[PDB]
Amino acid sequence: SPSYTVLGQLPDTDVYIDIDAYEEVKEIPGIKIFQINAPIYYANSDLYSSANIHTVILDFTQVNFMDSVGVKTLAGIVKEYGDVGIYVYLAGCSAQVVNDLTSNRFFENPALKELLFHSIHDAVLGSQVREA
Repeated sequence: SPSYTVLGQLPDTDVYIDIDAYEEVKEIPGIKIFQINAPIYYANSDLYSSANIHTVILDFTQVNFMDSVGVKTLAGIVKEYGDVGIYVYLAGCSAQVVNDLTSNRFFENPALKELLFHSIHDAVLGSQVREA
């Protein structure tokens, strides 16, 4: 899909890249890592289309800002996975993106600040142990 890319881990490293870019790159069981490549309502439309995972990690490294519609869309993804016990983490948001999330009430509940990680690897380590 052009709107997201599934990422895997280069074995025994903290490097995460397109699963199809290199043969030995491998997804981590229990985690889905998607890099956002277009505004989130495109990826969200893909999500709806295909619809044992404990965590979904969204890599925001390509995202430069978010609009109000995008924030509402993301808040619904996080809510709906959370309602079945699956955490959605946001990896690599810039300070501007977090400002946009904040302005659009994504953190009305401050607990949602615990979904932010600087890197994909930090989010993978953060998924190991947490309130179930």
